[PDB]
Amino acid sequence: PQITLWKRPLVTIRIGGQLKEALLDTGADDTVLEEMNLPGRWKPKMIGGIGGFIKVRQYDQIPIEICGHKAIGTVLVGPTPTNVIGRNLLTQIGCTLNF
Amino acid sequence: PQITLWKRPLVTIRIGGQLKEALLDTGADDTVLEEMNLPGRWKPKMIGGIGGFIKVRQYDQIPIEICGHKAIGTVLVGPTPTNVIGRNLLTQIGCTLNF
Ligand SMILES: CC(C)CN(C[C@@H](O)[C@H](Cc1ccccc1)NC(=O)O[C@H]1CO[C@H]2OCC[C@H]21)S(=O)(=O)c1ccc(N)cc1
Repeated sequence: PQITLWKRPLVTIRIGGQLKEALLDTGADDTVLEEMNLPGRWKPKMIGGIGGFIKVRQYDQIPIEICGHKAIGTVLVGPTPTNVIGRNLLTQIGCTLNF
Repeated sequence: PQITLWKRPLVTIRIGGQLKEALLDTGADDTVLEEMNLPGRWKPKMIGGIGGFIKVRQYDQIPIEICGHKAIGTVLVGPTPTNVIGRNLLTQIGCTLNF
């Protein structure tokens, strides 16, 4: 799709059979989801955003379907204000910025 | 142009007499720039992201040039780790997401 920016670029994602809304976030290097359960091993990690640093759980090789497009990659889970899809997965789905 | 997301979408902006590098950030509602002593009135605001909130000064109707494109609108100034061009100005320069 082509998505304009007069509204937040929120899209439905499917992850682990669950449907969630997430924000396409070109200013995020990483994909960060709000607290949820995911299977398998994870590693503790820390990440910084505008307001400082948080702890997250880093899960590798997770499938997410983003607006029907398939990705498999790293997903960080922790106290983000909102689910964000970052460039690690935006690149997988062929997302670009155009003007 | 088209900007892929293999690396951060950093572009050149001008505000005035200051040229700075800023992210084209679809996850940012409003543009937030690092500390600068702009002329005119402003209002205090607090904005939130990963890690919590920061305090910023909201300046309105500021002309910025982004990759040679004209924009004018709100600019929040405060101690952000990274300059971001948010949706308020991205729309003005014709920026969409495409996949
Ligand atoms: C978390 C989002 C809903 C909102 N943010 C925009 C977001 O693009 C920031 C923009 C950003 C970028 C760098 C540093 C601070 C903030 N990125 C970010 O937090 O990314 C984190 C996840 O991947 C990592 O890569 C970058 C930092 C990590 S935000 O910076 O907090 C923000 C909030 C309000 C406005 N008006 C402007 C910006």
